Formats: sequence, structure tokens, C-alpha cells
Amino acid sequence: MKVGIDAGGTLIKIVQEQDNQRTFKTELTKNIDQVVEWLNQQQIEKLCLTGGNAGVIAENINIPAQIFVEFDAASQGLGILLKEQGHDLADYIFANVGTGTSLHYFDGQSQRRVGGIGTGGGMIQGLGYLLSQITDYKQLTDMAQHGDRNTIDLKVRHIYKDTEPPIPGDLTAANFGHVLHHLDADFTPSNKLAAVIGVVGEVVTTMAITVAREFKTENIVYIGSSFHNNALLRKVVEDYTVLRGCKPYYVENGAFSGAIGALYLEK
Amino acid sequence: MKVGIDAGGTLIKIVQEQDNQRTFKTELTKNIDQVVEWLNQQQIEKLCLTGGNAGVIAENINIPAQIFVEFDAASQGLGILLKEQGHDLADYIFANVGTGTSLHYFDGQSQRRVGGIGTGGGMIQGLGYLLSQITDYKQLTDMAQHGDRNTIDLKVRHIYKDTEPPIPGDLTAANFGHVLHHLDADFTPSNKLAAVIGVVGEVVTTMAITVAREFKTENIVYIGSSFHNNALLRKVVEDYTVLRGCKPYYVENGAFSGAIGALYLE
Ligand SMILES: Nc1ncnc2c1ncn2[C@@H]1O[C@H](COP(=O)(O)OP(=O)(O)O)[C@@H](O)[C@H]1O
Ligand SMILES: Nc1ncnc2c1ncn2[C@@H]1O[C@H](COP(=O)(O)OP(=O)(O)O)[C@@H](O)[C@H]1O
Repeated sequence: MKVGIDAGGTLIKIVQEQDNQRTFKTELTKNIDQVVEWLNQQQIEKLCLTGGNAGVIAENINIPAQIFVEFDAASQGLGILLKEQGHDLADYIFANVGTGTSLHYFDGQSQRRVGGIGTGGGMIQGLGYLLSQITDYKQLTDMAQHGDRNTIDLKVRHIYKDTEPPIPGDLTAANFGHVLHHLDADFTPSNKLAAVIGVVGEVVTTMAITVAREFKTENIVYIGSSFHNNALLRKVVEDYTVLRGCKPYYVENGAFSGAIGALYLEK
Repeated sequence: MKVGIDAGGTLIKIVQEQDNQRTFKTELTKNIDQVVEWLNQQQIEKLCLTGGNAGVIAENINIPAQIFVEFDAASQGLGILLKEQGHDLADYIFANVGTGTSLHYFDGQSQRRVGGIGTGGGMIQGLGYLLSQITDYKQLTDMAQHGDRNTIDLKVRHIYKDTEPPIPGDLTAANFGHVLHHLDADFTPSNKLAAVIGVVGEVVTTMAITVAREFKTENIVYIGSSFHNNALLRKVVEDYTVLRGCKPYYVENGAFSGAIGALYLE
């Protein structure tokens, strides 16, 4: 009975491994007390921890547990998941889009943190609440899917008008930039929520394509729970990566890269 | 009288020049018709245009005018201003933070667009209105200055708690990340406004420090009107640039590097 736990700022990713049988459990960081209660209830052969609140679990647990650096764990697990899903990538940039975004570069041997930004899921949830007053994650993300950004976001062509723009006119010039041109029109909580996800997506992708260029790689692997139930963010990210001449990748159970990695670093 | 005009998405920057003494005019893009009216009533030896709405002016004007690419003009006017103010920088990343942000690299000869982002002044104004129903620029920018982001932004140390973080704990982990931990506390339009400027600043600086590393340079020059009346954004940007081992620079009349550039170009 082997168990790996990535206790982040928002979600706790549990990976149970029994006689070559993987289980993917996901409880909130908000309800960490219930995760410790559960863990205490059973004998685990080897326990491996990673992420922010990994110490919290370690303190309140009455069982020994090894602790690993999330940056190294995420990379390990991603390697495992990519080759399992038939991806043989020599090099790549991997974006861990969690509460906040952590940018890494993998050179076929090891990872290196090459950047990070505070535009992740925590912003989708945070700014999402201030613009819709919705606290439920599913509800917020689902609401956002068919929202219109035309009245909210400003495009390059809107500034350049008839004039030939020096970069693609369809591109977003200014996020929320159109808001003051549409003071008459009602800003729907859907339209507004779409625009939050749009800016978060565009920032993560811009940062990701920049370091992909820097470390001379065309492969970008996107991981983290921010992608769960948010198909709009996935398309926002995916479409821009392609437009920036890069190859986007989404791994199944990629938000468990951390947790999986913890199990395969001890041995 | 030689005149340069950078007609952007939000502001029109006019720099008129008459015998080594300059004039720095600002008129809104909203009131472009008034700018054309004035120019038609002005005795201009040489007219140079740049930016988004440069064509609009050129069409409605009854005087010929040379049109230049803003990416090249900005670079030109910036170097004139840089040198004049005693900055002799070999190489430098320059961020033109206007309605939207554009990122360039200057190799002691010419510039190259190396990035861009939709997180500029247009976002401060746009998201600023949705979070405060304030349309007045000055008002929006002055309210933000005395705003607290503790209840709004999430820091690395908040996630890592007592555990030693793998990057500085004081750093912003997630913008608006704290909002759901403070649902009890009611979010002041000033606290909210500082968070908008904070994220805009942090995105521009992160992107700027990344390309500064990429094109092997430590100098970062920040320009655009987004810095006007917004001391908070300036400090947000300035402090992070330094923390990332880079040299930040703010040039006097930097938001005119486009209208200056246009004059001294061909
Ligand atoms: N059930 C959920 N509850 C809360 N946030 C969720 C949920 N599913 C996905 N998310 C998203 O995932 C983000 C956290 O990402 P995650 O990869 O788990 O990061 P961390 O490891 O820092 O907790 C949240 O900010 C939110 O966008
Ligand atoms: N009086 C003002 N009214 C509106 N915006 C202003 C004003 N002064 C400065 N700004 C700021 O400058 C930004 C535009 O910057 P600017 O350098 O003119 O770029 P652009 O060329 O895209 O117009 C605005 O979005 C706003 O944040």
C-alpha cells in the first residue's frame, strides 16, 4: 500500500498504488483535516508528500512520511504520465497551472524552474468571485464557458482600425480594454467570467511560449487542476500555443504529476 | 514648426518642435476630431505620424504626413530621450505599457519585438471599472494608491505555511488568490483597485525580466501613459525588476517616445 500526496494551496491530490492499481483521489486544501483523519485510519507501506501544505499533513499525522520538493516531483510524475500515454518528447516546457503558475524546462534528463506567474486557478476563483459573486468552482467555470468577450476585451484591429497593424489584428491588445467603450451594454457575469479565464490563459501561454523560445523547444506540456472542468481555458491556451508556433500537450491525470512523482523518488 | 503624433488606442501624444524647445501635448483618442481640427489650423513644416489611429488623422487632414511603424518610432524617440537624460545603455529591454503592453529588445543599433501582452493601462481602466464603477482615470488611479492587497493576493508563504518555500515566501503566488479566504471581509474598491494594478504590474515585470534574461541584458526601460498618476504601478514594477536582479529605468516624457521618434525618423 503506497500513497503519494500533493497538498497544494487549493487542492490535495492523492494517488493510491495497490499491487499495480492506481487510484486518483482529490479533496480540497480547505478540508485538509478530513485528509489527515482518513490517512490516520489505515496502514500505508510507504507515504510520500509534496507541495505547500505537505508539512501540515506531516505534523498532524501519526505515521512516518517522506517529504519531497514539488518542482522535482511534478517533473518525475510528468515523465511517467507522458511515456505511459505514448509521448516520446526529447525536451519540453511544462506549465504547472495550479493556484498560481510555475514554469519549468525539462532537457530529457532533469527540470529547472525557468519562471512563474500569479495568474492561475487562484485568480480564476478569486477575480471570478469579485466579478460574479459565485463561490462554487464547477458553477463558476461552467458559467464562463459560453460567455462572450467582444464587449469586454480589446483587439489589435480595434486600435489600428483601417491602418495595417504590425502584429496580427485578431490578437488581444488589451484585456478588459473594451469595457469603457461598452458602458451602455450590461456586463453579464458569464461575459465577465469568460474574460478572466481569457486573460489568465493568454498570460500563462505568453509566458510558456516565451521560455519555450528561450530554451529552444517547441513542446509545451500543460498540467494542474486549473484545466479540470474549464474547457474554455484549455482552448484559450491550446489555440494561442499553436498560433505561437508551439506544440501544446495535455496529459491525462496531469494534475497528479506532483503526487505520482513523490512515490517514484523515494525508490 | 515640426510635429510628431502617436495616436494610440486611448491617448494621442503630440510633440511639437520649434527651434530646440519642445511641447508635450496629450489629448484623448476619444477627441481625435479636435486634434485634426487643430492640426489643420497649424503651420507645420514637417508632419510625422505613428500608432493605431495615425491613419485616421492622415485621412481627415488637409496637409501631407509621413507614416511610421510605432515599434520603430517608440525605439527612436526613447533613445533620443535616454541619451538626453544621461542614459548611455548598450542594450536594453523596453516595455511600452500603453492600453496594452508590447515588449522590445534594443541591441545598440535597432529594436526587435520579442513579446507582448494584453495586461496594460486598458486593463487598469477596464477591470478597474468592473470592480469600482469609476470611469475617471485620475480618480481610479488615486483611489488605488491607498489600497491594501493582503486580503486579495495570495503569497508563496501562505501556501507553504511553516514549511521552507522553494522560492521567496514574500512573492505573490496567486493574484486574487486570497479573495476566497476573506469572504467575511468586504473588499474595498481601493483594495480591489490595488490588486488590478498589482497583477498588471507583476505580469509586465515578469515578462520583461524573462526576455531581459533571454536577450542577455540587465537593463529594462518602462514607458507609456499607464505610469501617469499611478505611482503604485511604478513601485510594483520597479521593486520587482530590482528583486529579479535587473536595472529598471523610467524616462522623462517616455510616453512620448513614439511622437518624438516619428519626427527624428526616415
Ligand atoms: N474541485 C475544485 N475545487 C477547487 N479548485 C478546483 C477544483 N478543481 C479544479 N480547481 C482549480 O484548480 C486550482 C488549483 O490547482 P492545483 O493544481 O490543485 O494547485 P495546488 O497544487 O497549488 O493546490 C484552483 O485554483 C481552481 O482553479
Ligand atoms: N488622462 C488619462 N486618461 C486615460 N488614461 C490615461 C490618462 N493618463 C494616462 N492614462 C493611462 O495611459 C494608458 C494608455 O497609455 P498610452 O501610452 O497612451 O498607450 P496607447 O498608445 O495604447 O494609447 C491608459 O489606458 C491609462 O492607464
